[PDB]
Amino acid sequence: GPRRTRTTFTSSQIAELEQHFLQGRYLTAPRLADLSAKLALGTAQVKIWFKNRRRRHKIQSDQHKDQS
DNA sequence: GCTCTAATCCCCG
DNA sequence: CGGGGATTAGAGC
Repeated sequence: GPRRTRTTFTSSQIAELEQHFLQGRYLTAPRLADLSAKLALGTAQVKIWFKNRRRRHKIQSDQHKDQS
């Protein structure tokens, strides 16, 4: 990683990220360009957030597995 | 340095 | 090409 954490989030980036996510729950170039302009963050951080969001979701649900 | 955890390097499909 | 499993490495305490 030659220079990780070239960015640091806040509640305002999570507020954008989540509200433009709702309109396209998977990334593409257009989803990623549009969020990059609005958050005022690189297109690489948008990917890295969508990825981190799925991991946080499915981690917390696996810790709450059930059975029948 | 431990801790927080978003970011990093290889794989899945 | 992004999801993403498992681990690395910078921001904060």
